[PDB]
Amino acid sequence: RIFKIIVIGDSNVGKTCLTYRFCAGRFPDRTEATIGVDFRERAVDIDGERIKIQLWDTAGQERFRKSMVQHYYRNVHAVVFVYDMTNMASFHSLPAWIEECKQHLLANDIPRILVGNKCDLRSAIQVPTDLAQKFADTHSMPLFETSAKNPNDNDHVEAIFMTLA
Ligand SMILES: Nc1nc2c(ncn2[C@@H]2O[C@H](COP(=O)(O)OP(=O)(O)NP(=O)(O)O)[C@@H](O)[C@H]2O)c(=O)[nH]1
Ligand SMILES: [Mg+2]
Repeated sequence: RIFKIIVIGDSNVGKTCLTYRFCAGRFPDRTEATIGVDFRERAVDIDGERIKIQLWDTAGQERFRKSMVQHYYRNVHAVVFVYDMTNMASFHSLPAWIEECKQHLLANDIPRILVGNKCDLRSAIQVPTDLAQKFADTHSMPLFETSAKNPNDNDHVEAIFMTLA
């Protein structure tokens, strides 16, 4: 069984790093703005069932994503919205991504979660947890704060995606 999870959010929030961290088990140290359609896969076992989790690493840049959104939303099973904890603007963008999702989803059942990334940059954090939690609550989504680069030692990125499956 294929479980398609799309990862949506502003350019530079770390979507490519999160998806690569989950699928490959390590941080990608060479990344550039994602262009077009990229996805990566990982075979997992949940409760005895072998499942192929397929993470769609969407483009944040308008030029590269504009004609791709119906590919992103084709046969989607879950949605992960990402902001950068060090960039308040990326958090302010979220209502726009959430509305795009609303317009493209048919099934009212599909899980959506909110992820703040780059929590390792403690000194540079701009989005307080309480603010993000209040917003997540308003949209009936759970909130996770994590790091694609460093939080693993806090037991977080794997758990966030696994729990969706
Ligand atoms: N310190 C830190 N840097 C991170 C983390 N995640 C990503 N980065 C860095 O943030 C930058 C953007 O990462 P990237 O995954 O390419 O972003 P993106 O959301 O895929 N961008 P695009 O939408 O344009 O493809 C990179 O320089 C990457 O090294 C993180 O958890 N911690
Ligand atoms: Mg990318």
